[PDB]
Amino acid sequence: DSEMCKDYRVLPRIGYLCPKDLKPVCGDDGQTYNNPCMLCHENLIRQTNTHIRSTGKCE
Repeated sequence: DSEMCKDYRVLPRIGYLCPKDLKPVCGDDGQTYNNPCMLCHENLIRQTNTHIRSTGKCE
């Protein structure tokens, strides 16, 4: 969850760092992010501090 973004960093050459395990998470904003770390990634561009609503893709 954003709790991981509480202390993360992203540069032009480093970019974002996420695991290779694909884990579908649900977004509390009514959205879904394939990989969990990819959630903070889409949050880095939106900058809305989205958190995981539930494990797995939203249903």
